[PDB]
Amino acid sequence: SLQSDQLLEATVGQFMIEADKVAHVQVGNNLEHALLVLTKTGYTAIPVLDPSYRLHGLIGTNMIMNSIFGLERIEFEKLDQITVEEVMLTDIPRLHINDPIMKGFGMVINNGFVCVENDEQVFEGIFTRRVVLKELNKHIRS
Amino acid sequence: LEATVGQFMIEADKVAHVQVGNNLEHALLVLTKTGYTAIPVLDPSYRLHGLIGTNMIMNSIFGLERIEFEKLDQITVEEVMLTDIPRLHINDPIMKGFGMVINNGFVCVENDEQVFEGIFTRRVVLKELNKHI
Repeated sequence: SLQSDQLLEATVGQFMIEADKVAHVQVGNNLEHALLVLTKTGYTAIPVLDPSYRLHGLIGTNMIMNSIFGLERIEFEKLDQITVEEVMLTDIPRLHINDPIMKGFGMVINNGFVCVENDEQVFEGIFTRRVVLKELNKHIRS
Repeated sequence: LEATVGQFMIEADKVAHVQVGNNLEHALLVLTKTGYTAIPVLDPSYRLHGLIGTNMIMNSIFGLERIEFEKLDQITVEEVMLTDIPRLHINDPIMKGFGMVINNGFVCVENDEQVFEGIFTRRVVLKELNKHI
């Protein structure tokens, strides 16, 4: 939809995957629910929102397993005792729909995907390494 | 550009791996402690046999209203690992590796003996594409 000479002036929002196509979980859900959504959907991490649909963090299976790998056994009972808010990653920089695409491009170096929000922290979608690679590979060819 | 995969791959001795014959609980533990979502499975000859991944393991123990963690140390990685994986050579052009990491977090590099040499990752490609543009 965009030619090569338009790519570098686009915004993050024009290439993000929209929120209604991304499974998410809630800060108050337990880890078993998060693990089921991660396993069923097959994502490396999943957005964590509050009830107002606002973005709080990211949770992945490695975070969940780290909290239940116990001394002598896997303590699976803790999946029903710990909430995603206690385990999620919160130290991700925030990315906005109107931010220039290069800001997204730099952020996905260290982060597999970044959740995108608007100016009220409402979750709008995700910006991924694959999105960047898929679009860049199209334009390096041309 | 004119660069090769080998010039930017992460060398094999820097990459976490497990062995054929190891059980899924050990694989899951290595994946968890290292933060990887998939890691190579090697044999005693350092040859690449496949990739074992966190979602692969979880899906194999998705049981009746519960996750069957007790099965993990009784199932070996070779029963669950992905063997239909792309592979690169050290002299492959970087644009060839670029194309292969669109749909793969990383791609393993190996020589003609299938000896594992390293991995070519999305992160390294993006880090270099940052400077090219």
